[PDB]
Amino acid sequence: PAREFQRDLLDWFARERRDLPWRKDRDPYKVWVSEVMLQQTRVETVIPYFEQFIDRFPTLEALADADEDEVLKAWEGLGYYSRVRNLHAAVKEVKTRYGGKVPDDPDEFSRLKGVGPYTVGAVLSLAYGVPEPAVNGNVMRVLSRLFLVTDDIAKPSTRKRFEQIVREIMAYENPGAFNEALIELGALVCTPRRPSCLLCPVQAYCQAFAEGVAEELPVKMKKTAVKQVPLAVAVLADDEGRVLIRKRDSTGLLANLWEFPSCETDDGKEKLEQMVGLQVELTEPIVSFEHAFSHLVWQLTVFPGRLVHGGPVEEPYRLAPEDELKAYAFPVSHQRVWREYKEWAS
DNA sequence: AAGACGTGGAC
DNA sequence: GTCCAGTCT
Ligand SMILES: Nc1ncnc2[nH]cnc12
Ligand code: SF4
Ligand SMILES: [Ca+2]
Repeated sequence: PAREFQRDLLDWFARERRDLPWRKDRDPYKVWVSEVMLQQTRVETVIPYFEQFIDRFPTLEALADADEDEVLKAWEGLGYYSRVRNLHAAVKEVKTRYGGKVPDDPDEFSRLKGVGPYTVGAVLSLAYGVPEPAVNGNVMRVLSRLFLVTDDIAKPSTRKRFEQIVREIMAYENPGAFNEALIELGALVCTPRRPSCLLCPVQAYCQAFAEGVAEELPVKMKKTAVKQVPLAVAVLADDEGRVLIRKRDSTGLLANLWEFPSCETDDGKEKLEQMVGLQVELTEPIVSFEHAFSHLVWQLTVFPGRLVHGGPVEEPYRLAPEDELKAYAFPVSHQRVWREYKEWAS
C-alpha cells in the first residue's frame, strides 16, 4: 500500500511533529550538525548543545575556521567526541575543496569524514530532497514491526534490507518529510517499550500489531560485559594556585580532550607518582568513584599533591590557573575529579 | 565482523 | 542494573 501509507504517515507528521531547533529551516549545515549530535544521544540532551553550537558556529564556514580546541569545548559533555572531530574535518573539506557548499550528491557527501549511510540519507533527504533512505535505530524499529522483519538489526545486512524496504515505499515526491516522519513516529509512537499502537497513524499496515508481537521487535543482540579499569589521577597545584593538566593523545579514548595526569593501576600512588617524572609529592586518595563508557568502566581514585617547580612544562602537559580551567575541554570523568577535589579543599 | 567510542535519563 | 544508542577500524 505504498501510497495509502505515505499519506497516513506524512499527515500524522504534519500535525504531530515536534517544533525542534534544527527544524526551523532546512539549511544543510544546521541539519548535518543536528544529525551528528543526535547519534546515540537523546533529543532533550541535544537541544541545549545544538543551540550553543550554532550560536557559536553560525555557518559551515565559521565552523571550518574555528580552532579545534574551541570545537571540542562546544562538544564538552556530549560524549563520543570523535564525532565533532570528524565533523570539523568534513566541514574544513567542504569549505576548501567544495566552495563551502555541502555536496548534494550521495557519493560525494559520503566521502566526508563522519558521514555514514545514515547521515548521507538524513542530511541529503531532509535538506536537499535527495531520495536516499535514512535508516537508523528508530527507523529500524518501525520498519521491523511494520513488516515483521526478525533479522538482527545489528547486522549491517539488516540495515540494507531495511534500506531496500525504504526505497520501495517512501514518498519519492517528498523524501525528507517521509524520512523524518518515519523517525518521529519511532520517537513518539513506535517506541522501544510499550509502543502506542492503538493510536498509531499507520497501525493498519502493521503486520506486527496484527500478530501481537510488536513489543518483541526489533531483534537485537544483548550487549556484552565491559572491562573494568582502575585509574590513578593526580591533581597537582602550585603555591600560587595552578594545576597540572595535559592534552590526551589525538588517537583513541577521549582524543584531544584535556585531563588531570593519570595512568592505569592494573600500583597505588607509586605507579602514578612515577609517571610524574617533574617534582610532585602526593598524599592519601581524596576519593574514589566510577565512570562508565560504552566499552569499559573507569575505577577512579584522586590523589592530591603539591607541584614544586624545577624545569619547563612541555610535552602534553600545561600549567594552568584555576580561573582558566573552565576554558579547557575535559571529559565528564575528570570534571568530577576537580569537583570532588574542590569541595574537599573548601 | 565486531570492538572502539561518552554520557545521561527513563524504567 | 538494563536499554537506548552511527561510523571508523
Ligand atoms: N531529524 C531528526 N529529528 C528528530 N529526531 C531525530 N533523531 C535523529 N534524527 C532526527
Ligand atoms: S502499530 Fe504499533 S508497532 Fe506498528 S508501527 Fe504503529 S506503533 Fe509501531
Ligand atoms: Ca562514508
